Amino acid sequence: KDIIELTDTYGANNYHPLPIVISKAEGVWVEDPEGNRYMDLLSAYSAVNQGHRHPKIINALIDQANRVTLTSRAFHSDQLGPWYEKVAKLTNKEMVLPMNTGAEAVETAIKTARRWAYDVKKVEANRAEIIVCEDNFHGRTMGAVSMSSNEEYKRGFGPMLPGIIVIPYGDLEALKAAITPNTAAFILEPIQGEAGINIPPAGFLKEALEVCKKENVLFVADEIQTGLGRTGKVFACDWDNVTPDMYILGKALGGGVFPISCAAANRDILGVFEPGSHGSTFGGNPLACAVSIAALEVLEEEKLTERSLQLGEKLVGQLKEIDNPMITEVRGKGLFIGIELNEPARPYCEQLKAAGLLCKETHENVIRIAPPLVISEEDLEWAFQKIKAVLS
Amino acid sequence: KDIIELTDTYGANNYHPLPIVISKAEGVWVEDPEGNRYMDLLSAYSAVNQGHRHPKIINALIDQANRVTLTSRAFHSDQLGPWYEKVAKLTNKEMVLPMNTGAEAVETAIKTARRWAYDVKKVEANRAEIIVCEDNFHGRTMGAVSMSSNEEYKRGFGPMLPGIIVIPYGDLEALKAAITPNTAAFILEPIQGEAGINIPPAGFLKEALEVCKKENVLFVADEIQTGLGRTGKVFACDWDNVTPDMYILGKALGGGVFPISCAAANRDILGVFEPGSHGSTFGGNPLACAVSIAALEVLEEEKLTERSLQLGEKLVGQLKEIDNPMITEVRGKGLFIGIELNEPARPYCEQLKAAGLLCKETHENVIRIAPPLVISEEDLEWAFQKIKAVLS
Repeated sequence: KDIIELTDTYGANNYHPLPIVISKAEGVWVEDPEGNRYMDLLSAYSAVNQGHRHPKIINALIDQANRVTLTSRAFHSDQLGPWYEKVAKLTNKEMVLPMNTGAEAVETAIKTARRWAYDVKKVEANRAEIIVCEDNFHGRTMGAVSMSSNEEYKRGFGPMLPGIIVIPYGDLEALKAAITPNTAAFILEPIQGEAGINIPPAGFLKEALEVCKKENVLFVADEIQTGLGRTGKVFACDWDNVTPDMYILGKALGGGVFPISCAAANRDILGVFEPGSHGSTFGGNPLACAVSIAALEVLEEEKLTERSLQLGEKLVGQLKEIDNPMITEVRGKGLFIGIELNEPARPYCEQLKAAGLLCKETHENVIRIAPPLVISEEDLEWAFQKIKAVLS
Repeated sequence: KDIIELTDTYGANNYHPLPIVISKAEGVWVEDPEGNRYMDLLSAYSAVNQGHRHPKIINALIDQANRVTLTSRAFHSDQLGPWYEKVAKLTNKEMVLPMNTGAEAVETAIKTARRWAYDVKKVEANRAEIIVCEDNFHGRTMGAVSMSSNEEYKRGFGPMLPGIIVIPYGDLEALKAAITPNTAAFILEPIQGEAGINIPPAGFLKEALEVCKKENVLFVADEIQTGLGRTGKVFACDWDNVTPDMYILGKALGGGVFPISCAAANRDILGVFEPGSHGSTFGGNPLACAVSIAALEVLEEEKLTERSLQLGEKLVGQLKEIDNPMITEVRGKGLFIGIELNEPARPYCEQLKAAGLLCKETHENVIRIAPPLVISEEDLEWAFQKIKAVLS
């Protein structure tokens, strides 16, 4: 409408979003000022796994906002405790450290990994190393961005943060070689998101962990995108039956209603933080907690993890039928799916918009398919057919 | 009410909070499970300038929570535009770049300064420098933490981000000496919060700004805590009639209801960012925007800036009547006040809790006094009497 001109007037150009304006949203559907409905196949990059404005989650926001929304970390809220306990049980880890955004939580992992390496592993001072994977995405803060293997995210941002090593994704021998006695941690996505939903070979996560165990290196899993039922299991590590040394959670942790993230690990790792060493102003505020608790209850109570598992499977099977040379591969776990093409994907993304489906290309060749895990069978079937009309 | 037993079990040790639990907050008053009411003289570290749960801000939370809360930055929202505009008009700057937390907005500033130093100033590649001040608090993320002059926030956190230089605070000469042709920016708090509410000499900011203009160095003011009426003026720079090359805002920008922050500068500075170079999932979401817009409307409509200026001057005057050699100085602007002692301040903070006032000392010997800007004259008078009983 005129919202775009107004945005272009005072708006920093760090983004170049589609000319579409969303003014309403519920479940998997979104609406513009004119009233055109679209189905969300992006799930806000997996933040709205419970659908847009889930009533139980919205009512949580509304209820906590009637009590208190911000107690400085100087004092206790009456929601942080319960939230800790719910996340601690879900991750089967001893302590939980709340932050606001994914990057913050990743940054927290950087700090946690390093001090552990020094205080506990007794690695040479200032000599700690962190293995990361190529084509990863962990955030935009200086610590996180220093990890990217995309020089566009790193161009002219001054001296980057030292002590980072990058290896090919899904490569066990690369990992083995990169490890030195100064290696603090190995941080990777169970499934690389922005990299094109590329799934590592089967059991790799179980093999990667065993390597890190032997070398006394922390195995840190970034599940901000893949965690919480997205991939058909509570965590994407569950596919290889792996319990990582530290979970990093975010996005869907707050149902897309409130930004809340966290690092979860046992007291031998997190315990390295003494009072005053780390934190933030909003991290673990009662509004985020109450909303997160509700978002996690929706997950289990409505069995969205299993709902994702089964429907995701069905759709991948339905998609693998579409006969065309253009389609290099259909891959995915649960409702975390990607379609790779030997052509660019943007044109077909435009064709899908015109039909009422919203999704965004990552890596050009691949089309994202990540609807809310609450999506009905009918709506999923209606979606499959629109995709078939365009890709056939 | 033993919520703490629950927090200790699964909680990380980066915070050692007072044993008190807040289950309800409204205006300047907070309340524990038992029913005991306290006055918040901390304002959640200056985030609830508008008081706890201001009805018009909670009202904006609900209205927007019935439309849409998270649209990926892959699409427009109908709240971002109007918010940009309201912040551009307030800062009198050409473009705005939204984030979620202060640390994020600072990290954004870091990336901006460097890219501008390379792209515009044409400094030598990967040799860009940034000047900061001793005892600064700019955040917890790796970039912000790298700026700290406190070794406890930096202990065992691996190789720190290079390209950061530290000078004394309020030292015009130090600044002059520290600037080289590779210096990108100079980032400072118009008043250092955590360092003990220490104000720089009068006109120091105006002089520093000039030193910066003549050296083509960005004058970046971190107003995350001092900004938005806290110090009796819309911005703390306004005391020296200074317009910085860039503002960094946060905390109260969202009225303590939703974490939102931003970097404000003209296009010759933020124009540096082309699409895809920066961003964040929740940064600039419609929910934070709707809430921030209400937060700013409350500030001006209720004239909290002036209400802070007048009550702040009155209180400082009153506190200076208290005769005790213990008191080294009483200093402040608006309601951003600190009382320095020659003894440790913690004991007197405890006495105050028992008197119904909540604050936390900083720099050991400084008692923070910073109640919400909505505090009524009566309640401020009552507060003074309690403080007088403790410090006399």
